[PDB]
Amino acid sequence: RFVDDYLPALLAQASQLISSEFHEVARQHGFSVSEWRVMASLAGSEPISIGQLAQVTVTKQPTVTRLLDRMEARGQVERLPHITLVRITRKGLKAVEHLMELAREHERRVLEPFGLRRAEELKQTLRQMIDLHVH
Amino acid sequence: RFVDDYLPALLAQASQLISSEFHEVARQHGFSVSEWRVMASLAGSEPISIGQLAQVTVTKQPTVTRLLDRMEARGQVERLPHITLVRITRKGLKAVEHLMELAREHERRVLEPFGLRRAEELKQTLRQMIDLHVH
Repeated sequence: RFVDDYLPALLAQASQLISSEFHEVARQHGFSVSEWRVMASLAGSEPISIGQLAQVTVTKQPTVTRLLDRMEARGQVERLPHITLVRITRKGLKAVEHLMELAREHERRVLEPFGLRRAEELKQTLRQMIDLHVH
Repeated sequence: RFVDDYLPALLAQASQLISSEFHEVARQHGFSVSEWRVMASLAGSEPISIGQLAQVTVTKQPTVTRLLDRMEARGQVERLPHITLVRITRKGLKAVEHLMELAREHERRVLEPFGLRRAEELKQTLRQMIDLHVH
């Protein structure tokens, strides 16, 4: 069966299933998926471009700009001139800190059956693939 | 930086980047993304339920049903009673065979820098994660 071992389908299914688990927690804590992805991607980071944010949040850039309009209105992020850069504010960081701890706990549960060796191998392969395929 | 090693973000980015590469080929060959995912998921398979198809194609079930309405109108798939089952027709298989070969070639290019050992480890870990997290 073609799809059983086809890499793009395997990545798409694993990503959907694991993300959907944590997105439920995010909503129970008052976050939309896109709001969570933006705040998680900006936490602890220097200001990054809107295009970089769109890539790491796997969201199209026009959608991201519209998201940032409302999140900046709420004081959770700030856009700045360098190309537009964007950063999380202290308000946004404090809003998402607890959720980030829950996200780390969920990740630890997802990876514990695989062991540290296989978990680190997976993360390294994924990071290498991203860095090879990003534009 | 939280997101740099956060598994759901790594899976989401790797999946988006690799899928987007092949989706371009699919469209240049006259397929929409959803049409390609359905035909690729049914190729060489026994009839599966609509819910199973929705899971493997990472598409919501109502969207899948509407997709199958039009694909069945075009004679590319067939729905059957067991719960509704669905299968690819000979017409659909012949329509997608060449694209499937191109998909295998693209996958081989994506995985060749990693070597057979790391490629097989990645596919095994992804398959295990899917089977643990599917509902």
